Amino acid sequence: IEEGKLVIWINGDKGYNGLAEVGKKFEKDTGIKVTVEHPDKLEEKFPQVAATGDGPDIIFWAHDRFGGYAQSGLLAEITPDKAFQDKLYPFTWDAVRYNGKLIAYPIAVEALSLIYNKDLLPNPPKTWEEIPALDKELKAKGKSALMFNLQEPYFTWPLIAADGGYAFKYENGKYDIKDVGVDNAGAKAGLTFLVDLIKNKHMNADTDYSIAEAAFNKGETAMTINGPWAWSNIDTSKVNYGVTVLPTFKGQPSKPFVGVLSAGINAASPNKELAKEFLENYLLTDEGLEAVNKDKPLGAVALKSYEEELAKDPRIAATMENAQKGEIMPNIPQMSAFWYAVRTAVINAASGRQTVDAALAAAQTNAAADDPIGLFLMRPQDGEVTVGGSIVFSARVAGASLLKPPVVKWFKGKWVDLSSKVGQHLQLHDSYDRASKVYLFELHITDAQTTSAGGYRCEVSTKDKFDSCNFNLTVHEAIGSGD
Ligand SMILES: OC[C@H]1O[C@H](O[C@H]2[C@H](O)[C@@H](O)[C@@H](O[C@H]3[C@H](O)[C@@H](O)[C@@H](O)O[C@@H]3CO)O[C@@H]2CO)[C@H](O)[C@@H](O)[C@@H]1O
Repeated sequence: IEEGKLVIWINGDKGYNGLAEVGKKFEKDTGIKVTVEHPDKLEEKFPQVAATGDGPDIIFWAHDRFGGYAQSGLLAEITPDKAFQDKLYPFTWDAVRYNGKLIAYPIAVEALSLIYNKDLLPNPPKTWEEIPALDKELKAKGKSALMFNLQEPYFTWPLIAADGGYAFKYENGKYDIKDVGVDNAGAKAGLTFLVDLIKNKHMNADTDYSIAEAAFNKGETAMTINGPWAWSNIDTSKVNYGVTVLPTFKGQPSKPFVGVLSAGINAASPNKELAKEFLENYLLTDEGLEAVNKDKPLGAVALKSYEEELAKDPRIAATMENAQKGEIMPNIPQMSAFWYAVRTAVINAASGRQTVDAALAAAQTNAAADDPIGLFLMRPQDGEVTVGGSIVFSARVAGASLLKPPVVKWFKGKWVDLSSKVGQHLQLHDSYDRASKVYLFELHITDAQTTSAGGYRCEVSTKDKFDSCNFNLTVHEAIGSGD
């Protein structure tokens, strides 16, 4: 009763209200309603929901996540005409290329900068090493020098990488997925410096994104480390801030990762054409990007015409100076393993639960680890459902032999093979996508009952290999059934 609908997911720190404004212009022109959501952990949830119908038509994230999604067949291939391709910077298209395919529309280039309060700190430090002394000075005055998010490795990486840390080695035109730079002398020096800041009480291991933002925006701390999306909240506050180059460490620049905010289209969306129309004709226009940017700044936008108009913004200039000193994020599937490993290391080293050496050595091994067997690309995860509701569990498997596909069997408990229970309340659905060479296997549980709850198993086999995983279903009583 709208003409149609598009569902968009974007992270909660981005300009979702501006994006909804572009959506309202789309609706008015087109009759198609646009809903912009920003669920928690959307980037982890997307693979599970992509092909169920609870998936978004469009997903926004930095480009690093998208190679993994593409390996799993989750993203529609983008094949633009030259006319449109030429409107965006080739650099931004490069970020969304995976094994010869464009897998998203690039939106904007982001990097972290040093953001400082000019009334507490007219001249911000040039080196990380000066920060302890600055903080002693500010503490005597009831403030602190620096607060930033210590829970996400994105924010600590620039210091870790400064003297020699790296994610994956790049050479002869490709990333070496096995060659990781997490436990070298450089990374250890950077993480040790961070840990010592915390030991010396210049920072607190528990500081997260909200805490640091509140502290900076209320004038409690002289500096923070953040990206373009944060500037508009600071504008609302009383703070006179600058945006500048990150401090050096051991004489070397901090090396922030460069992220390209990108918009991928769900391969399972029935609305791919509408999604492209929205993205090309509404969002990636001067007027569209202005709406989003005015909500939460995007950085250096991919659209040449508008990037040129904003380039005079000194905040954007500083963003790009930091970006030039840093490294572009890889988009390889292994980046997930890298990020999870480094997150663990920083949190454990910062809190004192592990030594820096132990944290980084473990993270080095974990970031490079492979799936031993190499069948599952995506495993079904624990689920919850209300009594009478429906739930879909999914597995994705990498195809290999053309002649002998992988075969999946689903079980409840030790031995009940669910193909023997297909009926009114259970379905099994298989498909293959030759574009991605990915097999999708689904188990559908409908009219869920208390008895449906418990442990299940998904077994995948080929002529010579086998793997299996377990997952749990929790069945909740409906609200209003009691009392
Ligand atoms: O820490 C665990 C975490 O690792 C992974 O997230 C990384 C992102 O994929 C990556 O893009 C980057 O995220 C930052 C955005 O680019 C930026 O625009 C912004 O919103 O801040 C984000 C950092 O909070 O960095 C992280 C790691 O910090 C992964 O894909 C997640 O599932 C995950 O929970």
